[PDB]
Amino acid sequence: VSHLSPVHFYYRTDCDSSTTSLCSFPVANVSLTKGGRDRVLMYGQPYRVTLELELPESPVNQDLGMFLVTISCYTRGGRIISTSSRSVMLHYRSDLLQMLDTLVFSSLLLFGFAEQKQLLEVELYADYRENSYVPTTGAIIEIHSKRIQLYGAYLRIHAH
Amino acid sequence: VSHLSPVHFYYRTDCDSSTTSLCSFPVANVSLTKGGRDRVLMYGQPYRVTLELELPESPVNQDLGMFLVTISCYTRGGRIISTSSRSVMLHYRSDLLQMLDTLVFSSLLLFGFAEQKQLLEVELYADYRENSYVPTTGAIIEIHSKRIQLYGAYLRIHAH
Amino acid sequence: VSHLSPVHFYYRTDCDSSTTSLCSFPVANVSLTKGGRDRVLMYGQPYRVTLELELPESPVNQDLGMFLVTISCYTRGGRIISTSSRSVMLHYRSDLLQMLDTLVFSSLLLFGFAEQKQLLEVELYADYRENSYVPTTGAIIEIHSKRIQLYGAYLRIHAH
Amino acid sequence: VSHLSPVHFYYRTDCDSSTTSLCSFPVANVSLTKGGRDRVLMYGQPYRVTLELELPESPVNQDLGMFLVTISCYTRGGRIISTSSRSVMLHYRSDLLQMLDTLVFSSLLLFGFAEQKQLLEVELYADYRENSYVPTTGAIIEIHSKRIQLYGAYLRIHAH
Amino acid sequence: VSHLSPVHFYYRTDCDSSTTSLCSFPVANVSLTKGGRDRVLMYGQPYRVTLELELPESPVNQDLGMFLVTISCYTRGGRIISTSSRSVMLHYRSDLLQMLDTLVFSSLLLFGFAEQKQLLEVELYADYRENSYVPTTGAIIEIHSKRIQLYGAYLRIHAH
Amino acid sequence: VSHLSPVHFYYRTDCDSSTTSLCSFPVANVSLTKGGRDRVLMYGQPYRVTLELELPESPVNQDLGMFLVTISCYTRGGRIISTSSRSVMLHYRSDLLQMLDTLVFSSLLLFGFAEQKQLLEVELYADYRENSYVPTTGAIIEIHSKRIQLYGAYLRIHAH
Amino acid sequence: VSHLSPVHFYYRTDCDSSTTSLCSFPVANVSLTKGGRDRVLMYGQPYRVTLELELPESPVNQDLGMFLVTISCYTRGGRIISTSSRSVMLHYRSDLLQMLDTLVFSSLLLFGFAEQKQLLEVELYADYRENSYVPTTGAIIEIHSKRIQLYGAYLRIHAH
Amino acid sequence: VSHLSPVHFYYRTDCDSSTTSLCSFPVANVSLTKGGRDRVLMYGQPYRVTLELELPESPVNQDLGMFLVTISCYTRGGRIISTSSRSVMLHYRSDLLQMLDTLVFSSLLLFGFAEQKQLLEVELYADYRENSYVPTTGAIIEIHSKRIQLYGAYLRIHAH
Amino acid sequence: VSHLSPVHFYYRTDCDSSTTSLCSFPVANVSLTKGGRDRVLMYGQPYRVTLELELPESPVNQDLGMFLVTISCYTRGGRIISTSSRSVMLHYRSDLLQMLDTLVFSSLLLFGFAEQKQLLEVELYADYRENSYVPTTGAIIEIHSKRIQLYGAYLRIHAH
Amino acid sequence: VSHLSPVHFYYRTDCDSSTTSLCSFPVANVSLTKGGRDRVLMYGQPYRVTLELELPESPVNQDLGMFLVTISCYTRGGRIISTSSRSVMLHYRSDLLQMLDTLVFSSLLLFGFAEQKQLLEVELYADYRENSYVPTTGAIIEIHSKRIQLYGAYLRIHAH
Amino acid sequence: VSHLSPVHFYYRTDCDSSTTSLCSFPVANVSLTKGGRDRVLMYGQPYRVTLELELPESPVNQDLGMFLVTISCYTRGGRIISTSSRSVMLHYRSDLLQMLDTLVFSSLLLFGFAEQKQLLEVELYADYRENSYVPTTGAIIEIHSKRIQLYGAYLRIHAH
Ligand SMILES: *[C@@H]1O[C@H](CO)[C@@H](O[C@@H]2O[C@H](CO)[C@@H](O)[C@H](O)[C@H]2NC(C)=O)[C@H](O)[C@H]1NC(C)=O
Ligand SMILES: *[C@@H]1O[C@H](CO)[C@@H](O[C@@H]2O[C@H](CO)[C@@H](O)[C@H](O)[C@H]2NC(C)=O)[C@H](O)[C@H]1NC(C)=O
Ligand SMILES: *[C@@H]1O[C@H](CO)[C@@H](O[C@@H]2O[C@H](CO)[C@@H](O)[C@H](O)[C@H]2NC(C)=O)[C@H](O)[C@H]1NC(C)=O
Ligand SMILES: *[C@@H]1O[C@H](CO)[C@@H](O[C@@H]2O[C@H](CO)[C@@H](O)[C@H](O)[C@H]2NC(C)=O)[C@H](O)[C@H]1NC(C)=O
Ligand SMILES: *[C@@H]1O[C@H](CO)[C@@H](O[C@@H]2O[C@H](CO)[C@@H](O)[C@H](O)[C@H]2NC(C)=O)[C@H](O)[C@H]1NC(C)=O
Ligand SMILES: *[C@@H]1O[C@H](CO)[C@@H](O[C@@H]2O[C@H](CO)[C@@H](O)[C@H](O)[C@H]2NC(C)=O)[C@H](O)[C@H]1NC(C)=O
Ligand SMILES: *[C@@H]1O[C@H](CO)[C@@H](O[C@@H]2O[C@H](CO)[C@@H](O)[C@H](O)[C@H]2NC(C)=O)[C@H](O)[C@H]1NC(C)=O
Ligand SMILES: *[C@@H]1O[C@H](CO)[C@@H](O[C@@H]2O[C@H](CO)[C@@H](O)[C@H](O)[C@H]2NC(C)=O)[C@H](O)[C@H]1NC(C)=O
Ligand SMILES: *[C@@H]1O[C@H](CO)[C@@H](O[C@@H]2O[C@H](CO)[C@@H](O)[C@H](O)[C@H]2NC(C)=O)[C@H](O)[C@H]1NC(C)=O
Ligand SMILES: *[C@@H]1O[C@H](CO)[C@@H](O[C@@H]2O[C@H](CO)[C@@H](O)[C@H](O)[C@H]2NC(C)=O)[C@H](O)[C@H]1NC(C)=O
Repeated sequence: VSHLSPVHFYYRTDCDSSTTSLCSFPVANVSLTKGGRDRVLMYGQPYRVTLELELPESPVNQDLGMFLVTISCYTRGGRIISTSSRSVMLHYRSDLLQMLDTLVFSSLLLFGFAEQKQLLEVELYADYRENSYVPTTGAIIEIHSKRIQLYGAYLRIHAH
Repeated sequence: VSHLSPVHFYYRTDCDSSTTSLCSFPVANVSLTKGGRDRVLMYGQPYRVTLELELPESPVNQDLGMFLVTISCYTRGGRIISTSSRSVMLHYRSDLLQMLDTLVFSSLLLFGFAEQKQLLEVELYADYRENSYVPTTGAIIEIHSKRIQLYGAYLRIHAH
Repeated sequence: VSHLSPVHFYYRTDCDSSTTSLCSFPVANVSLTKGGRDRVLMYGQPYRVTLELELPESPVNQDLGMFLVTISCYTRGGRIISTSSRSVMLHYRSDLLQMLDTLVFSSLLLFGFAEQKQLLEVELYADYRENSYVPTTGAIIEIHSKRIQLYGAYLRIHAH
Repeated sequence: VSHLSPVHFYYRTDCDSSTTSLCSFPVANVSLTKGGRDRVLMYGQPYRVTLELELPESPVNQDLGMFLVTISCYTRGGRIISTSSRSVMLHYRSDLLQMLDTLVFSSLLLFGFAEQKQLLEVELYADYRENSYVPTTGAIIEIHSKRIQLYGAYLRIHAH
Repeated sequence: VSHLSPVHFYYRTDCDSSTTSLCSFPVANVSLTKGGRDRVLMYGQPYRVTLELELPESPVNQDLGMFLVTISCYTRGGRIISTSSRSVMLHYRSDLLQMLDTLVFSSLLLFGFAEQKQLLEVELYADYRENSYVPTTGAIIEIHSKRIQLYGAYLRIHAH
Repeated sequence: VSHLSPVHFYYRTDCDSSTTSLCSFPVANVSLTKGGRDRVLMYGQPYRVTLELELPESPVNQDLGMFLVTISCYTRGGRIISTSSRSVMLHYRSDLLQMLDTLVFSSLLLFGFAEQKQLLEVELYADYRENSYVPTTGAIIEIHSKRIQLYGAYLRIHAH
Repeated sequence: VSHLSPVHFYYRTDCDSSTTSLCSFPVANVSLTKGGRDRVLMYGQPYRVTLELELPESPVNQDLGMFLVTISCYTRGGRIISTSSRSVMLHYRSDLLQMLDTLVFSSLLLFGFAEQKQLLEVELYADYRENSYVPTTGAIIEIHSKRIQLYGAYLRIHAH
Repeated sequence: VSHLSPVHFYYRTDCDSSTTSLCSFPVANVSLTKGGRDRVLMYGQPYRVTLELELPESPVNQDLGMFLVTISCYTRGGRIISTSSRSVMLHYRSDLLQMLDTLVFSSLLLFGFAEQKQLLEVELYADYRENSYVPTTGAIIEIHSKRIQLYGAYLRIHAH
Repeated sequence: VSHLSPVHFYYRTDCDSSTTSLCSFPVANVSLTKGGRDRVLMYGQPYRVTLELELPESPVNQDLGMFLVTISCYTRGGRIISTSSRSVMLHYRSDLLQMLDTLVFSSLLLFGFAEQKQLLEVELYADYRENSYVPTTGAIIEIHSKRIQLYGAYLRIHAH
Repeated sequence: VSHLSPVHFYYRTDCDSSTTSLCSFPVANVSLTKGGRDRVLMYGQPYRVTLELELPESPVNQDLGMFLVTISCYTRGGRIISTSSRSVMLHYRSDLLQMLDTLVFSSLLLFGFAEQKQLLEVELYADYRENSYVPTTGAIIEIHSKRIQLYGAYLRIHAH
Repeated sequence: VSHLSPVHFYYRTDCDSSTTSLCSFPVANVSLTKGGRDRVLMYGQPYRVTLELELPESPVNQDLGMFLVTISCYTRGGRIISTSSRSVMLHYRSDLLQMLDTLVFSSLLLFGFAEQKQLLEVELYADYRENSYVPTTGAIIEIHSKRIQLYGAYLRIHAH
């Protein structure tokens, strides 16, 4: 099986008034290993995490070329065990094809069904292991772009 | 059951004349635990608060990418017991689809029925508890964007 | 029953020539408790005041995002007894829907019937009381925006 | 009955060449209590003055948001007895409705009948009295906007 | 009966080259009490002078909002006996109505009949008297706007 | 009878290169009292001079609002006997009416007949006399605008 | 009879590179009294010279408002006997009439016949005499505008 | 046979907020010679590596003219054995042909099939050898353009 | 008879890079009196030289208003015998007539026949003589405009 | 026979971020005389090398007027034996003809066949010889333009 | 007979990055008198060289007004024997005629036949001789414009 867990971002906005950009890089503590012993296995069949990220097709969202989502797993304390990084790219469409998309699919979009989202999927620990039997408590995921608009984020951990 | 309570914002505007933006971050004391003992339970079935927020599709409102709504529960005095934060995103639509929306639904919008609102819903204490039996008097909710246009706000506290 | 009373604004304009904005915040002494003893009751059924405010759909009027209307009740002298504040928002419409509004309703608007007004209503003492039996003489209502265009204002005090 | 009296404005224009604006605030001595004893009564049925003001729909006239017309009644010498103030607003119309107005009513406007005026009416001593039996000689009415275009002005004093 | 008399303006233009404006305020000595004793009567039926002024609808002429025409009557020497002042306003029309005016009335305007003039009429001594039996020789009429285009001017003195 | 006489202007152009304007005010000595005794009479029936001036409808010519044509009659030497001044105005037409004028009258204008001139006529010694029997030799006529385009000028002296 | 003589202009262009304008005023020695005694008569029937000048309707040529062509007759040496001056004006046409001119007359202009010239004619010694019997050798004609485009020039001397 | 291996880029973004460009050159450690002895052969049939690179037709992506992808093979430690370099060019199309491409292929692109990618292929060790029998552990591939948008990258090693 | 001779221009271009203009005035030694005694006659029937100049209707070529072509005949050494000067003007056409010219004559211009040239002809020694019997070797012709585009030039010497 | 050999360019890009241009001139070592004795002959039938260069019709590529491709043959060491240079020009087309090209050939271009390339061919050793019997190892070819977009390059050496 | 010989230009481009212009004047050594005695004759029938130059109709090519191609023949060493110079002009066409040219001839231009070239021909030694019997080795031809786009150049030497 494979249980997900929601990701909730935050960022400070201590600084002054901007135009549209944020003030810092959006980080997120995700949490895992809840009160029951149902977590990443001791030496299980190896894991394939994917950060199922969500994006709308804003014009602003469209401009940003690439942004790398990193990760770091912590164990007990401020104790990193493994890091990674994956660049990712918002999946491009032309302008004429967006006009034909919002004109052909005008029957679905005007009634709630399958709204204009473009949900990504970026795997970043293909064949993950948990060595030396120190338990992985959670992760600190972090995207490095001050100008990004995203609804929410899921984190699939998955077996094989 | 689940009773709501209205949220009334305020902000200072002590400063000089702006273009369209506000002068500070819109905060709000909500109030709870009224004269009858009908409040957040002692150790009840756990709570799921949602801040049902209201937004119109202004152009100005549309530009702002993300804004994080925070919360802080106070007990007796200036005594925080729990905080949180959720980023949230105004739900995007394209311009051609807005033209088709205000052209197809021209029979409903010109007669009061289901006007151009885009009411959000952002849960921020999924499975809330009230530990150590100090009573929660109310909350101080606060959105961190000086440029935001919103009608009103409800605060569902809800059981399971 | 429920008697209203008209509100007449004023503001100084001592300063130099502006473009369109005013010179100070529009305040207004409303007056109550006239020569007969027909005023806010001693311990009556509690009151629900609404400041029925009037606005035209100017472009200028449309730009302003939010503005908070405050209130302060005075008793005898410069003696405040209760204050409040409510932010309020001019009720948004798109531009294409305004073109369809002034095109579909061209039979009513060209003959005086139901002209292009957008009268607000903002309650600000839902369940008002008059405690310690000091009489409320009137109110000082005040909107905090130097750039606002409004015809007039009524003040419903209402029973239950 | 109710007799009116015409109002004739003046203002100095001592200053240099402007673009379109005036040089000072348009004041006007109106005059009353003529050679026969037909004036504001001693203790009559109380009065309701209205300053029936006249305005054309210039673009320039349209921009100005609000302007407060004041008043001051003088008795014998430079002796004020009563003052007031009323803000007033030029009654708004959209641009598309002005095009439909000057297109639908093209049969009346091209032959003199009911030309493009927008005559206001602003009451400013609803239930006026004349106390202590010092006679009111006239009034000094005054509008506080250097940029205003108006044909003429009548001053209804009216009984009940 | 009522005899008129033509008014001939002048102004200095001593100053340097302007764009379109004049150099000073257009004044005019009108003259009266010619070689026969046919002038303003000793104690006649009282007079109502009107300065029938002439204006074309030039764009430059159209911009100017208000201008006050004054007057001063002289007796024998530089001896004023009476002054006045009346603001006056060029009678407004919209642009679409000017297009319909020069399109509908294309049969009259292209053959000399009733050309595009907009002759004003501004009364400024309604019920004029000539007291103390010092004879009024003439008048010095004067309009206070450096940017005005006008053909000519008549001065009706009229009986009752 | 009434004999005319042509007027020939001149002006210096000593100064540097301009855009379109002239360098000084266009003056003109006209001449009269030729070798035969046929001139302004001794005490004749009084005269009415008109300076029949000629103007084309150039855009540059059209902008100029008013210009005053003066006059001065000289007798023997540099000896003025009488002066005057008349403001005058180029007779206005709109742009749409000029398009209809050059479109409707396209049969006359393309073959020489009645070309696009706008000849003025400005009387400036209505009931002229020649007192003290010093003979009037001629006149010095002069228009005060550095930016004016005119073909020629006739000077009617006329009897009654 | 009446013999003409061609006029050939020249001007220095010593100065630096301009945009379109010339460098000095175009002067021209014309020459007369050739090897046979056929010149301006001793006391002949008086002469009427006209400088038949030639102009194309270039836009640059069209802008220039007025320009005065002068003249000076020389006798033997640098010895002026008579001068004059005539202002002259390029004969105006509108733009719509130029479009109709080059559209209606498209059959003549595309085959050489009567090309787009606008030849002037300006008389400048109407009733010329040759007094004191000093012979007039020729003339120095001169137009005072640095920005003028002209093909050629004839000089009619003519009898009566 | 021929096994591929995925390439994952990274780059620092330590620097401040840019417009669209990156902060450094995108490098990538690829890895090879896994836990089984299936790697580049000792003296095998020689190899032909191709870096199958992926690009979308973004306007930003389209501007960049050429960019050289380099390579360096490392053995054991920071020990380069072989380098290369190949310039490469995004395969050009005109704008009218892109409009015809997204109009003709509108049936395939609106349903997921064969989306607007332009996957390159650039061979850079045509006839590769592994001399002196020091094993090649992996490669450090690197493209030298700070402004490039690319999804992913495969690295074919291939036999003959 | 009348023999021509080709003219070959030159000019230095020593100076730096310009936009379109040349660097000096285009001069040309033409040559005459070849090895046979066939040149300008001793006292022949007098000559009429014309410099048949060639011009294309380039926009740049079209702007230049006038340019004077001079001449100087040399005899033996640097020995001028006669000079002249003629201003000349490129023969004007309007823009609408150029569109009708290149549209009506589209059958001739697209096949080589009578291409868009505008060959001038400017006579500059009408009735030329060769006095004192010093032989004229050739001429130095010279046009004074740094911005001129011309193909070639012929020089007709012609008898009568 | 005639064997070709591929050319692989490189250039440094050490410098900072440009707009579109490169950082240095694109040079290339080509290599020849491989492990078998099949190279440029001792005294063979003479050679005709052509550098078959490849170019796309970018707008950017189109602007560059001329660029000279040079060459230098090296023998053993840094030892040049022969150099050359040929300017070359991208083969021009108009814009309307490019629109007709990508519209008429829309059946071939949308399916891979004969894509929008413009492959040049520039011979630069027509009748090449290899004198003094020092062997030519290869060549260093080099194009001198920092702003050029090219896919690849072949180098035909060819016999006769 | 008449043999030609190809001309190969070169120019330095040592200087920095330009926009489109070159860095120096394009010179070219042409070469003649090859290994067989077939060159310019001793005293042959005289020669007529033409430099058949090649030009495309770029917009850039079109702007340049005139450019002079020079020549210099060298004999043995740096020893000039004869020089010349001819200005030349790119043969003008209008823009509307270029649109009709690339529209009418769309059948020839889209298939390779007679592409958009405008090959010049400029003779520069009409009746060339080779005096004093020093042999002419070749020529150094040179065009003086830094902004010129040309494919190639032939040099006809021709007999009579
Ligand atoms: C993000 O990670 C965790 C989970 O939210 C938190 O870190 C805590 O750090 C202390 C440090 O001594 C340790 O007890 C644990 O690592 C965490 N606490 C608990 C109770 O698990 C914190 O929210 C964030 N940490 C950082 C470093 O940002
Ligand atoms: C928002 O929260 C409450 C409710 O409106 C108010 O805070 C009061 O703070 C005093 C401090 O001693 C305490 O008595 C209670 O916490 C509150 N008073 C009552 C009567 O409950 C106040 O309006 C706001 N407080 C802050 C800190 O902003
Ligand atoms: C607005 O409120 C009242 C009503 O118009 C006025 O205030 C007066 O203040 C004096 C101060 O001593 C007191 O007698 C009463 O409070 C008011 N007077 C009366 C007769 O009721 C005044 O107009 C305004 N006051 C302020 C403070 O702005
Ligand atoms: C406006 O009001 C009146 C009426 O026009 C005038 O004021 C006069 O002031 C003197 C001062 O002593 C008094 O006699 C009366 O108040 C007025 N005169 C008469 C004859 O009634 C004057 O025109 C204006 N006054 C001011 C102050 O502006
Ligand atoms: C314009 O007026 C006259 C006519 O052209 C000229 O003035 C002359 O002035 C002298 C001065 O003594 C007098 O003899 C006459 O007034 C005029 N001369 C003759 C012969 O009549 C002159 O052209 C101009 N005068 C001025 C002052 O501008
Ligand atoms: C223009 O006028 C004449 C004719 O072209 C020339 O002037 C000569 O001036 C000398 C001066 O002593 C006199 O002999 C004659 O007036 C003229 N010469 C002859 C032979 O007639 C000259 O070309 C020009 N003069 C000026 C002053 O510009
Ligand atoms: C990229 O290459 C390798 C593989 O990711 C890593 O380099 C390591 O460098 C150390 C240096 O002593 C050596 O042990 C090996 O070369 C590599 N380590 C292992 C375990 O193989 C590193 O990630 C990157 N190296 C550089 C220089 O960027
Ligand atoms: C233009 O004119 C001639 C012909 O091309 C040349 O001038 C030579 O000048 C010398 C000076 O002593 C004289 O022998 C002759 O006038 C000319 N030479 C011959 C052989 O005729 C020269 O090309 C040019 N001259 C100038 C002054 O520009
Ligand atoms: C380009 O040319 C060659 C071939 O790639 C290389 O030059 C080497 O230079 C050394 C110098 O002593 C000599 O051994 C040979 O000329 C070349 N080496 C071999 C093994 O042939 C080098 O790549 C480049 N050279 C230059 C000068 O850029
Ligand atoms: C252009 O002309 C020739 C041919 O290409 C070359 O000039 C050489 O100059 C030397 C100088 O002593 C002489 O031997 C000959 O004039 C030429 N050499 C040979 C072998 O003929 C050179 O290429 C160029 N010369 C100049 C001056 O640019």
